[PDB]
This record gives sequence, structure tokens and C-alpha cells, in this order.
Amino acid sequence: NSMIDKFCDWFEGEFDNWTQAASNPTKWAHIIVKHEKISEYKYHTSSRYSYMDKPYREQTVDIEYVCPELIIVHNPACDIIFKWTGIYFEGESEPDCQWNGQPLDSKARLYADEYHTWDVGYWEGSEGFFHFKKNV
Amino acid sequence: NSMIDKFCDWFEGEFDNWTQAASNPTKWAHIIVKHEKISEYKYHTSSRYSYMDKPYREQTVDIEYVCPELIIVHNPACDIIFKWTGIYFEGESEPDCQWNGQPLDSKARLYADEYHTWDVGYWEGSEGFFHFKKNV
Ligand SMILES: [Mg+2]
Ligand SMILES: [Mg+2]
Repeated sequence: NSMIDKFCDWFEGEFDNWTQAASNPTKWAHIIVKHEKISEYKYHTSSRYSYMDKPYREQTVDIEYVCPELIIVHNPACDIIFKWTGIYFEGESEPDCQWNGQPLDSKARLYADEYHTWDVGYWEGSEGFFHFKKNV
Repeated sequence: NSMIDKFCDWFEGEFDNWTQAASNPTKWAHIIVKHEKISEYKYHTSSRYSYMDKPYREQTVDIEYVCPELIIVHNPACDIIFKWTGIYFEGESEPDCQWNGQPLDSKARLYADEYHTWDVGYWEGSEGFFHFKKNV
């Protein structure tokens, strides 16, 4: 209503997983995710350890709408395709998803005030789902 | 013939500016540019100081053809639009070009065995044209 504008409302901002990290500091890094709006439907995305200024992960995305059901967070490296479930946006990487030469599988859940991400590399594997809460 | 396939032939590979750097080492860094083909019309691009393994600049691009005259090296951060001159591909950044929050102006020339680049930041300025020669 429109779906893409609602997505962008939820998607934009700064998120961090303090509660997750603090609750098991030896398992989960404390990471800050920033989705900064450049233009309408254009965001600069980045992830950083909270004690660092420089992100370890960084790119710019276009937000595309594919009628009727889909929101695509687009980058040539890896599109993430979101569907509205009735409660949140559920996202999954396209098949050809790669970071920097490594096949990647990504999942994401976008809520009104949380962003959950799940990234798995062919060789490097994964830690599981990060739970990022959106900052005020 | 087709123009986009010729572009991709010239664009793909590894380039470095040894002669430029060596000739004035206090002015020009020795940098290696790699254009690695992931898929048809899909490349992973990176620039690194030659003594480093990790690039300082890194992204994935889609190669798009816009009939009749244009080749677009696409990334949501900054499209570079190339025209065939009769001798080489001349490239210029789209107006909305940004790296990571800084307005950027980019120019490039793509030859059969060289790649020249020119990047200017709003605040940081520029060094001028880098002269990268394509490695065998
Ligand atoms: Mg793609
Ligand atoms: Mg664009």
C-alpha cells in the first residue's frame, strides 16, 4: 500500500544485535547494519563490527518491485528476493548469489523494527541467524 | 560485431600500471585492476595496491547493451556509460555516481590492451589518469 514503499520504510535505518551478542559474546559478534537512503529506492548498505568505523561488508542496492508479490534488493553480485508473508518480508538469495568468488546462500527476514539475516558460504559455512534490532 | 562481446573481450583480464608507477613512484601508486568474469556479461571488479592481497575497491558489475551506441558497466552505486569512438571505448559516470556517500566523477578509456581510469571525489579530489596495461 504500496508494498515497495512499506518495504523501504522498514528497510531504512540502523540496526544492531546487542542483545544477541551480549547474551553469548563468544558466539556472536556485535555488528551494526546500516541501510542508508541515497535516493528513492536506492540504499547504501553496510555491516561493521561495532568497535570499527570501517565496514567489512559494503555495497549499494536498488530496490525493485516485481508485480504482484515481489521486492528485489538488487545488486549484480547477489539479488535478494523478498515476498510479503502477511506478517513480514521473507527474503532469499537468487541462485547465482556470490560474494567475492564464493557461492553464497542468503536469507533475510524484515520486520517493522527488526532485521534477521542468515548467510552461508560454500567453504566458510555459517554461524546461523543474526538478530538485528532497529535503532530508534 | 557484436559490440558488447568486443567490449567484454577487452574489459576482461588483469591490468597494472607498473610503467606509470615506476616512472614517478612518489606520485603514482602501483595498482592492479582485475576484471574477473563470473558469468556472461557479469564481472567482479577490484583494485589493489600490488603488495596487498586485499583490494581497497571492489564490486560486481553487469554489462548491459543499450542500442545502438552504448555499453553500460552497471552497479547501483555508479553506472559507467561507454561509447565506441572508432578506436576505443570512452566511458563516463552517470550523474548520480557515488562511492560511499561522496559524489564521484569517473572517466575511463578501454583499449584492446590498456585501460585508463580517472576518478574524482567531491572532497578528496584526484591524482589524474591511471594508465593500466593489460597483462598477458
Ligand atoms: Mg543479476
Ligand atoms: Mg542506477
